[PDB]
Amino acid sequence: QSASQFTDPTTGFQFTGITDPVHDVTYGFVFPPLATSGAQSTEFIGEVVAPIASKWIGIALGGAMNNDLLLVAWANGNQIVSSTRWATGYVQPTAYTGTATLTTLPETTINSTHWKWVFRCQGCTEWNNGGGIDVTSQGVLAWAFSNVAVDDPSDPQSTFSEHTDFGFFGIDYSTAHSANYQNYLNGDSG
Amino acid sequence: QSASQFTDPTTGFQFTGITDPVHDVTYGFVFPPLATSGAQSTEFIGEVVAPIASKWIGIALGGAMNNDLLLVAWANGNQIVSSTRWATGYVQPTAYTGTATLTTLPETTINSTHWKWVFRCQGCTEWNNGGGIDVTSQGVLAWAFSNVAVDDPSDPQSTFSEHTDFGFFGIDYSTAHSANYQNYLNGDSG
Ligand code: HEM
Ligand code: HEM
Ligand SMILES: *[C@@H]1O[C@H](CO)[C@@H](O[C@@H]2O[C@H](CO)[C@@H](O[C@@H]3O[C@H](CO)[C@@H](O)[C@H](O)[C@@H]3O)[C@H](O)[C@H]2NC(C)=O)[C@H](O)[C@H]1NC(C)=O
Ligand SMILES: *[C@@H]1O[C@H](CO)[C@@H](O[C@@H]2O[C@H](CO)[C@@H](O[C@@H]3O[C@H](CO)[C@@H](O)[C@H](O)[C@@H]3O)[C@H](O)[C@H]2NC(C)=O)[C@H](O)[C@H]1NC(C)=O
Repeated sequence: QSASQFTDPTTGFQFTGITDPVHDVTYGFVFPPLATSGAQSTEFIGEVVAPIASKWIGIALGGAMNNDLLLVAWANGNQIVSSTRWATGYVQPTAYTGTATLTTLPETTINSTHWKWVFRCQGCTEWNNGGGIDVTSQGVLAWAFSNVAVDDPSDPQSTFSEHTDFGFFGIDYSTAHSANYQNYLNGDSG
Repeated sequence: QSASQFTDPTTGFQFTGITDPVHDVTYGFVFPPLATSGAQSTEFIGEVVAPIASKWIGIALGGAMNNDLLLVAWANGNQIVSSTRWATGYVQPTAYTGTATLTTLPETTINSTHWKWVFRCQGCTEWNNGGGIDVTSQGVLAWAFSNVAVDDPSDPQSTFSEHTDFGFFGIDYSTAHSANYQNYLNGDSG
């Protein structure tokens, strides 16, 4: 599949991403402006908009299960529970030990039909194994879905069973940056 | 997703198609030589290679559930049961009302881990509503998966419940034609 540009109609945040038509989950990503001098930013903002039947969602930021930073999240009542994880060998991903801070942003909304997780991921483009993503280039992201609850919903490091579905999409990171990024951080669409 | 060319590692048949990594089902298509002085053939040869947990598989020849020719198949014991179907509004597809002949080819196998349906589909590129596919250009195919048995597996027109997954892939039909098509019909890889 291929990502495209879209706007969140309630927040006005502009993302790059996709909606999976099977589970009707939307994945969106937006990056701070590219730099002219120096290193690129290592953070981005993302969103997951999922029907409540979605019991947990994962994002594989290198587009594969193993050897890349994983984001996992689920609704626990009126709360989003989330973590950064890492996997080797196709087994239960465990707590990431690198430098990454996953922040739930105030736009996050949970209602009777959907959970909408809006997050900031600082340090998430470069991982402690030396890999990461090139925000000037084209790459692949992947998502993982389950309709079965995690083993302990109040624990961010809960174990859980393998996803019931997973999928991929191409993304042109060079067109995924926004001049309004800082405004998103202040809760402004611009 | 995107189709590519591949070779059946048992028969040597060359197909165009994909392997869905989630359910590990391979979908393959091959067409007769392109004509330039006549209208195109309306038939093709296809294959479904599916792990036994796949209780039914559908192929949507126009890339969508409704108003296009669908192919549905499942293993019942040591035999493949299959049908041509049609749907008008996201409900149980029923028997196609046009002229189309689905023939199981002898390369078809069923064993303990997989069922492999190799078939001939005559009258399958042009449909009795005036629609169809253009085998000289680019199009989209779709598939449907379920891991729940059909209601009555010995009946080709059995009802069943909605797929648990579905997906799409782009296919360049202009690249999917083969000089070996007639050989395939005779059971030869050529
Ligand atoms: C105990 C939990 C998990 C188990 C046992 C597990 C197991 C597996 C297995 C066996 C596969 C191969 C499937 C195939 O190709 O047929 C796979 C694929 C994959 N998994 Fe998981 N998984 C789990 C959690 C996760 C998480 C939480 C994520 C993302 C945050 C994820 C992302 C993926 C992706 C993207 C693939 C396909 C690409 C690749 O093969 O790496 N998995 N997983
Ligand atoms: C009793 C059986 C079936 C029911 C109730 C049914 C129902 C549905 C529904 C409700 C959707 C929309 C899902 C969404 O977008 O969230 C859908 C999509 C789809 N269905 Fe089915 N389905 C069934 C059988 C089949 C079969 C046999 C095929 C293929 C031979 C098929 C192919 C598709 C495809 C490819 C899509 C996605 C594209 C589209 O929206 O047209 N369906 N189906
Ligand atoms: C729970 O939250 C979800 C996600 O925010 C709500 O679905 C979203 O509802 C908005 C309506 O504010 C939809 O936005 C668009 O609104 C315009 C109105 O001009 C309309 O023209 C568009 O067709 C579209 O509806 C948005 O599409 C929709 N998103 C999804 C994924 O369904 C949902 O309504 C909330 N549920 C409750 C009970 O409040
Ligand atoms: C049950 O049916 C399945 C599906 O046809 C069989 O799996 C397939 O078996 C072939 C034969 O060994 C596999 O071989 C491949 O062979 C080529 C030819 O040299 C080789 O280059 C490839 O690297 C590969 O090893 C084929 O991959 C495999 N396909 C799938 C989807 O599993 C299975 O062997 C059958 N079981 C029995 C007991 O007959």
